[PDB]
Amino acid sequence: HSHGLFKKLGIPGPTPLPFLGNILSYHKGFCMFDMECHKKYGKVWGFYDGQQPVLAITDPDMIKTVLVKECYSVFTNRRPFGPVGFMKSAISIAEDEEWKRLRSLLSPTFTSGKLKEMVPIIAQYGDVLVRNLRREAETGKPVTLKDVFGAYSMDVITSTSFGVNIDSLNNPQDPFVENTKKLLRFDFLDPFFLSITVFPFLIPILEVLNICVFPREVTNFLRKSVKRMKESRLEDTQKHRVDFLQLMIDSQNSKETESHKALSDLELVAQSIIFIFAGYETTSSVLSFIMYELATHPDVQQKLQEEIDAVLPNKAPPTYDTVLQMEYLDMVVNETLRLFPIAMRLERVCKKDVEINGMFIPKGVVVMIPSYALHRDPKYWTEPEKFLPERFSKKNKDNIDPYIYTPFGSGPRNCIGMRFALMNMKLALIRVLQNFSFKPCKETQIPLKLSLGGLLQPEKPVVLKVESRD
Ligand code: HEM
Ligand SMILES: CC(C)(C)C(=O)Nc1cc(C(F)(F)F)ccc1-n1ccnc1
Repeated sequence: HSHGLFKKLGIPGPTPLPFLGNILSYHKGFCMFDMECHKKYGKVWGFYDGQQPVLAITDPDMIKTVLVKECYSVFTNRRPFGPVGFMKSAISIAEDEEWKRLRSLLSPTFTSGKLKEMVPIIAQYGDVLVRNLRREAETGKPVTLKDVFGAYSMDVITSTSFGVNIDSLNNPQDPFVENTKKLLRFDFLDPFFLSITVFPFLIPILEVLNICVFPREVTNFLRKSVKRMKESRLEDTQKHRVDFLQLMIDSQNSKETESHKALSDLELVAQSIIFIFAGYETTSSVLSFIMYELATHPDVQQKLQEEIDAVLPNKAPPTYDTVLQMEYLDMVVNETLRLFPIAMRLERVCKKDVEINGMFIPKGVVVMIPSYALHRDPKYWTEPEKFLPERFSKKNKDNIDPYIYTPFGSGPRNCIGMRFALMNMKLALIRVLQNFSFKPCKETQIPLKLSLGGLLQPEKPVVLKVESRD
């Protein structure tokens, strides 16, 4: 049907099969498929997710035109991916004027001033993470990275979102923990999402049956939990709060909002759920990738510890202002996010026929930016498969195009939790690297292989040795 669009436009790409399209080439994952297409078809190519045409662009000026210049007019929304129910109101999934209103109401929640008031909360569980790591390091047994960092990530979320203080690693069956730990990333290559891709006409059938990709038992638990909190926080009003929930509760009074608009009780819960979803498995994945590189590159881990002890002597606790002063820490995070951009791709839907930078894009075509393929392009990065934090030093960081290196996207629809996630991971790294040093063991995959699913995660869970400093 549509499997002749890119042929008439003179656009190269893999030859699509009927019904399926190009989904069969996903057997090596999204990342490998983008790398192969880039090497075989050049600067632009086209493929099909079932019937949906997708045009991949690599020109930085063209990427800027899609993500920045033509955002509000042409490339405003992301691709609909399945039955979302009321989670259609999540700012990541929202569309058109609905997204712009949510982006206006939610942007003051993520200012650097509001984050600084959240720093003492995040640093508290950095000390909790250390204590839980001291107990495991004294056993001498190797530590699974996803477990200790998923627990830290969960501790920060429950406290920064709703002011609920739990030690997730040691209280694993708290009803608040047991449900929030079910908010796992979406494997768009699993049997269900592949079937939704081949049968996109079945999505309206699943929506009327109230079938949601998010667990309905988990969403109901949070909708009732937020309701009880909003009622309870109306009594204990004199306690000044700083968590994400109260910033959204206060923003529900349009008379005190800079946008002169108000948040819905339905929308507020939707963002609270998507904030947990966006921060839980993502923060632990990046922190695990970082610690793998530091352990497999002891010179980088030592130099990072030397900078930390220089900025924070005598195991001084990390603060907001001191984390910004650590540049090699910023270079370790940035270089890891280059090798592992967990978003893999950036997508926008074309709302109307447009010709940008000398190329005609039809209406309804999903324009995709291959972040993983561009982060490892040997044209822009020398020895791209190597972990070299010096690429982001103050000397060479100016040679980095903001549209080739897009770990948090770009434009008005960039990651709204970029500064928070950067501050959260850095606070964890400082406390962890102050007290510990991470070494490989025989059960560590020294040549790290990545999973072939739809998630940018290690094939085998990263496991390392923890040894106490002094
Ligand atoms: C280190 C972890 C994270 C990474 C690598 C990351 C990366 C990204 C990327 C690549 C996008 C797509 C932007 C684009 O389309 O241009 C995005 C969107 C988004 N992220 Fe994150 N993100 C992270 C953590 C978080 C956290 C913790 C939150 C919680 C507040 C969050 C909230 C969002 C939201 C709300 C959007 C969509 C905003 C929009 O629709 O305008 N992210 N993120
Ligand atoms: C695995 C990864 C990183 C690709 C992902 O989980 N992305 C994502 C998807 C959705 C949605 F599909 F449900 F719509 C909402 C929010 C986020 N997100 C996470 C961090 N920053 C934004």
